[PDB]
Amino acid sequence: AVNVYSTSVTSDNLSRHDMLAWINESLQLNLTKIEQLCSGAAYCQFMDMLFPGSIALKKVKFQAKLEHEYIQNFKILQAGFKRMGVDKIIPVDKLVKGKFQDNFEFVQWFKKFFDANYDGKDYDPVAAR
Amino acid sequence: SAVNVYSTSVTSDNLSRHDMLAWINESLQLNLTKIEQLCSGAAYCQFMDMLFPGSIALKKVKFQAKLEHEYIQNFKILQAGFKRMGVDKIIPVDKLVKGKFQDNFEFVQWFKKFFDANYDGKDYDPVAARQ
Repeated sequence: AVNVYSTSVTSDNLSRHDMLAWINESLQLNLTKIEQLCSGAAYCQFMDMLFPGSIALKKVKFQAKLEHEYIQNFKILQAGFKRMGVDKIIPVDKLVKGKFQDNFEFVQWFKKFFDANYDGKDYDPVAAR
Repeated sequence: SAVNVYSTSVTSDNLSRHDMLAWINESLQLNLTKIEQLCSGAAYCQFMDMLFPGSIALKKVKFQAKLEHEYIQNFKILQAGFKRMGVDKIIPVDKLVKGKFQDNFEFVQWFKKFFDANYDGKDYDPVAARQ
């Protein structure tokens, strides 16, 4: 993977509205709040899109409702990060609590990471699920 | 009294977000970068002062508002202006002050149409007004 740091030159940050548009349009989802990224499932799917085979897709819990399930999804994501040489520590313990500030900070970074690595490949996120 | 604007009124075309910010910024001499920043209610209050001088308690508007409760105070000033001028529009204050884009964009589209139906072309110095 191409790593993204606080010192990297990136595009402007997105509003919460435009960030949710990116997630929902790219993955054919229906999130209404950034806090919902606490489940880790969308991140797992974006890793599948970026680097097919990096993520254990069959193990991701796409309808997770409980914190321990969120943690399972994030452990899948961490394993994908390790596989791809991603030098970002994921603050899993914080994210899964569903607080806006922590989740918004991480998604801003993740979108920059995504944009640095996406090759434009076609992807059917419904078919993938 | 104000000319009211409804979904059935014939109006100008809607503006893009960038064109809407340019209107607010140029007219009030502000530097907003996002539609969501209209959550503070201050720009709407000043527009009412421009449209109908004396309609708004201008001295009570919080132009440097940073916290939600101050946003609500500005919107209550606006609601009082609307009542004074016979404006029939319900302001969705709770939705606006949270900075939600869709709600703020929908409201400002209406507000610009309302403004254009009512503006008489008077001179207005928005900086001098805020001082």
